Amino acid sequence: SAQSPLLKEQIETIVTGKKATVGVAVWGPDDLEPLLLNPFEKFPMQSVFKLHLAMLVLHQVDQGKLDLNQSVTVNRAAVLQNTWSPMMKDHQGDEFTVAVQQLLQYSVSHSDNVACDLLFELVGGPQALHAYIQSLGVKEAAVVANEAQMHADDQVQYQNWTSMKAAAQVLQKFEQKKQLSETSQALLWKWMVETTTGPQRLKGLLPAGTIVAHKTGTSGVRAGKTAATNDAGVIMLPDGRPLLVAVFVKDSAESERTNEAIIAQVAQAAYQFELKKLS
Ligand SMILES: *C(=O)N1C[C@H](NOS(=O)(=O)O)CC[C@H]1C(N)=O
Repeated sequence: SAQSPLLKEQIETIVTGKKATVGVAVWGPDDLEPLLLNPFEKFPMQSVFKLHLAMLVLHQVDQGKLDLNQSVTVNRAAVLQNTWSPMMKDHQGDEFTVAVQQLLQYSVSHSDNVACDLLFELVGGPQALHAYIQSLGVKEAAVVANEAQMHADDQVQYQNWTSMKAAAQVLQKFEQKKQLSETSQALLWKWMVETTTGPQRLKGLLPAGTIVAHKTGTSGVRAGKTAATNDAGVIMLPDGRPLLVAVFVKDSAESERTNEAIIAQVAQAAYQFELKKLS
């Protein structure tokens, strides 16, 4: 039993009248196709594309071009300034090197902007990641900018975009374990499960302790609007099977609490739809 009528209707009451454009992808483990909402919109990804980036970094690790214990120079003055980076507060000193593995964990789990931009340097920039996304057979998405360019120009975020179909496909290609070695896959799943970002988004209305591998993303506000409040992830159902849910709240005039509640409510509806199929 795939996407069926009261699921699409619960989603209907969650977004109708909200001053935002809400992208939705729901792919339960018995669905041939994802349920999509606003499938024709281009949703700015913000931090969500650190998942795509990590998959490319770990695929180049799997191909030997890089190594997880390979060191990278982090210079406090050289890197992207005045930005979100737990790495530049965790580590003291004017210059230090960290392993690619810690760059990955910082970018994926802590959504770190400096670590993310250093991984862009090692793989060949946004154009490397744009080619990789296409190489997975995902067409309706684009990546042209890094974190530094997005911080420099707030309109540039709209060109690092994905469609809801493309959001489902990357979540599926991550979840299905076929794009990466077993060691690389297992690190990415760990980083996506162990994040403490966005607790009120996909995890917000799920029972405590529900395993959710997910990547958040959020823009800043401008003139009382938030261009993007996103969360994309894999919910582990009680039988161990995956439920893929992505929600992208675009150009919202609602409060942050409402934007996250929208994400949470969709994830809950998809979740409870799957729970009644079992015990
Ligand atoms: C990611 O979108 N960002 C990095 C950082 N983490 O926020 S997140 O949990 O929504 O991913 C702060 C905001 C944002 C950015 N400006 O880069």
